[PDB]
This record gives sequence, structure tokens and C-alpha cells, in this order.
Amino acid sequence: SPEANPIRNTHTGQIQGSLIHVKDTKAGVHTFLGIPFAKPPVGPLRFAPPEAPEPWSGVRDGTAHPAMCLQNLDMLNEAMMLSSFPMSEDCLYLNIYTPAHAHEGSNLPVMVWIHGGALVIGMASMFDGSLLTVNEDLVVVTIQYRLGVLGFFSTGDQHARGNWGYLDQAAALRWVQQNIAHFGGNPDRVTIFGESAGGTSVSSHVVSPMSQGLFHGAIMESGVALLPDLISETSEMVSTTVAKLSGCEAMDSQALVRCLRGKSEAEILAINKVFKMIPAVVDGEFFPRHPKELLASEDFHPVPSIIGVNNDEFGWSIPVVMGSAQMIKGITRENLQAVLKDTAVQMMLPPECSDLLMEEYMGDTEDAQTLQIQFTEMMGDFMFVIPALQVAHFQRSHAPVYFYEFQHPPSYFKDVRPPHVKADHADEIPFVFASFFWGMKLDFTEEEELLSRRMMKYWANFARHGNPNSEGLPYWPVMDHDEQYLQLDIQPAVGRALKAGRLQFWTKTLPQKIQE
Ligand SMILES: NC(=O)c1cccnc1
Ligand SMILES: NC(=O)c1cccnc1
Ligand SMILES: [Cl-]
Repeated sequence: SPEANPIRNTHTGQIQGSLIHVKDTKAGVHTFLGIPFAKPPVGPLRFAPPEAPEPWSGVRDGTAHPAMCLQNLDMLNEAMMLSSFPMSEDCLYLNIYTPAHAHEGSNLPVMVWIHGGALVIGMASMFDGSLLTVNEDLVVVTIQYRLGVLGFFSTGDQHARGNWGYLDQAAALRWVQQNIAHFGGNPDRVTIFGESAGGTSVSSHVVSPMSQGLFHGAIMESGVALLPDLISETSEMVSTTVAKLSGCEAMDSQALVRCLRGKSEAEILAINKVFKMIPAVVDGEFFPRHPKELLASEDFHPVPSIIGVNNDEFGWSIPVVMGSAQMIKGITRENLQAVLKDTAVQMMLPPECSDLLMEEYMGDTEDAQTLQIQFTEMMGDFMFVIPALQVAHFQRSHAPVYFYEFQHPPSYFKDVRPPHVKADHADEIPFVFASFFWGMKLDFTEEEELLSRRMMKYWANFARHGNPNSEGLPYWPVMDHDEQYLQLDIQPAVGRALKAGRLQFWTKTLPQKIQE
């Protein structure tokens, strides 16, 4: 029988969790919250690799959510007295959801969720794994990792190599290998999954040599390792911005890192506040080479993967949160050329390419509303769709890739945002978790409940077998030379060669015009 207050072993000592959802489910869920997977990255461990967590005597309380990593709460709120929730540099914790029948040796598949938030916001407690664990009989782990300046500050040299947050994620995955059997998970059957910066994180583990053997499958929702804003060949803009805001100017790398280690949490938060996103670098430990080189390597051996995108990734929430929404509403045929020259610069293209962008996405269009929708379409393709299609192409010659486009505009958002918005950024997450953030219930239509049951079963079948297919689910073909992908909506359908024209434009036509 499941205990009300179950006690489990870890390498660092015993922990007590909770039994929940006994009434509204068959046989309930065990939660174990706030488990340390690394030593707190404070004092000299700020801008240093994660180190082994300390052992304890007695039974650790696993009934409270951990502190979130330091982040800008205004931005997290744009994405509720979040000021009452604990926030600390001491934030390297993970949460576990298990079916209440699980014990040492149950050998259930494990799914490890890596949250998004552009590597500057988010927390594990936002994602309640309870319904995924009970509906699909698996262990769900939600992890934290250092965010913003504390996660991704680099000097480009030995004093701060960078990618602290990715090293944290790998430390959490090593904890899962070491400990998950004590909670009834099979460490040989771990799937990493994540959305947006979390998808980028997952895709980054898929290429990182020191992450190999920490997982057996990968699910990348609306983000991969080539998401342009989250990967950089230079450390220079971030480090010079941080030196200026911190008052640690006119210092070498060694003195800059020493100066930044003396800063309080409040001083770090004030420096951190300007970053709406922060990139990973080629740090040498996590990425020995740029992800594009690792993906193209003849020695690349990716795990089986699901990779997918939504049909309106830049439709509403990203431009609103990033503060580009006002500029977009200002687009007309009169200023379009100037907007596309500015956009070309942000895309790291020559501003001469603005005419090619205009012809590809806007053509002869005059209507301002249509131009603004074409602009968001272009941004979504550049940031999410083309990178996803490129990574899927690099992987699928080595290992199974199942590709999806999620298309369903959620019923509960119809009155909250413009009616032209289709499946926005993050719209698929509640279909995978069968709940909104913090496990809050949603008024799904009957049709939406079926799409959620299907997506949960595809994901869990993939966690079990590296193949999403099973009886009663529409057949999802593996991605091969026919470029097949599953269109996820109320009536799922198979498509071929998603946005093949756009892929030709971005990967062949546009680089040819640049070469000239
Ligand atoms: N939410 C995210 O992780 C995100 C949003 C925009 C850009 N990159 C990442
Ligand atoms: N129509 C709008 O208000 C809008 C908001 C955000 C992005 N694009 C358009
Ligand atoms: Cl510790």
C-alpha cells in the first residue's frame, strides 16, 4: 500500500514526501520536493561548476517547493504575489512526481522536464508533473538551473568559461542516474523534455559529449540548440554590459570575476534586470565546439528524438514579453523597408537582404494588419521553425526523429488575445501536463481533453519505447527522406516537408545572395 508520508533513500540521506490526488485519481501521486542535486553555487562557487551536494543526518523534509533562482519577477509575471515565493542564489533543487505504487526497483520510465524562460526566468514548481505521472504511469522530475548572469556570464577565458546553467542541468541528470531507482525510476530509461529555452537546453544536451549516457531519448518543444538568441560565438556584449552595470569596469577578467563575486543578491538582481534573454557560449566544458559543428560531425550519435514547433511561435506572447509589440503594431507598407533593414541587422544579415525578406514574406501585400502577421510569421520561422528543421535534418540520418507542428489555438485564450493568433509560443504545454502553470486547472473542451490525452500518450509511449505510436492513436511516421511530420490539432493529420519553401529561402537562397 502507498504511505501518506513516504520515506525514500538518496546518496546524501533520506527524504520524506507527500501522498496527493487520492480522491480524484486511481491510487494517487507521491511528491518529493526541493531535493538538492548540487552544493549551493554561492560565495566562491558563483560562476563555478556545480559541486556534489552535502550529506545530511535525519529525514529531510521534501514537502515544500524550493526557492527559484534569482530572476526579474516583473518579467516572470508578464510571462500573483510571486514576491511571497522564495527566491535565492541557493536554488539548485529538483522535484519528483511518482505514481503512489512506486518503490525502490519499480523500474518506471523517467521524464526530466527542463523549463524555458529565455535562460533568464522560470522555476520547477511552475510545472506540476502529477497528471502526467498518474495518466501514463511514469516518474516526472522537474529541475532548476542557474539563470541570467549567474547562469551564463562568461569572460571567454579561464576566469569564467561560462554555461553554469547548462553544467547545473547536467549535474541534475547525473543525480537522476545516481538516485532515481530509489524512487522507482529506471535510470536506463530517462527522457529529457523541455519547451523553448528548455527545448534548446534538451537539444544542447543531445550534442554535449559530457551529457552522453545521462538520457536515452529527447523531446524538443519549440526550441533547439541553434535558436539564434540563445547561442553565441562571443562573450563580449554580455560581459561588457555586466562590467558597466556592476561598476566593475577597467578590470581584467580575473579582477572582474572577483568584483562580481563580492556583489550582494540585490546588486546581482539589478545587473540581471536588463537581460530579456542571455546566450550560451562555446565554454569548453559543456560545448567543446559550437553546437552547429557538433550537429554536422560524422561522429554525432543522437538519441531518438521528438522535435516540434507551433504554427504561430511569434504570434503574441513573445513580442508582448520582449516589448517589440508596439513596434509591430506600427508596421505599414510605408515603413516596412526600414523595419526589415533593422530586422536584418538583429538576424545578423546585411541590411541589403531587407528586399529579399520583403519579397519572401510580404510580396505585394498593402494591408498593415496582414504585413504585421507576415512579420510575426517571419520571426517565428527564423527563431523556431528553420532551426528545428535543420536540427531534425542533422539528427534523422543517425537516429529516429519524430517531427510535429502543433496547430490548436487553445479555447481559454480566444477572448484574451487577437483572433488571428493560432498556436502561440507555449500553447502546447498544458496539453502535455493536462494543467496550466502551478498545476492550475483549465476549462478544456471535450475535443481539447482528447488532444491532451493523445499528446500525453505520444510523449509517454516515446519515453517507454523511443516511438510515440500505440493502438487508437493516429499513426505518426518517423521522419525520413519523405520529410513527414504530425500536425497536432483536434483532427491530427500527417504532412510532408513543413515550410519547404521557407527552408529553401533561409538555408540556400539567402546565403547565395549574401555570397554575392
Ligand atoms: N520562453 C523562452 O524560453 C524563450 C522565449 C523567447 C526566446 N527564447 C526563449
Ligand atoms: N495586435 C496586437 O496587439 C499585437 C500584439 C503583439 C504582437 N503582435 C500584435
Ligand atoms: Cl548541499
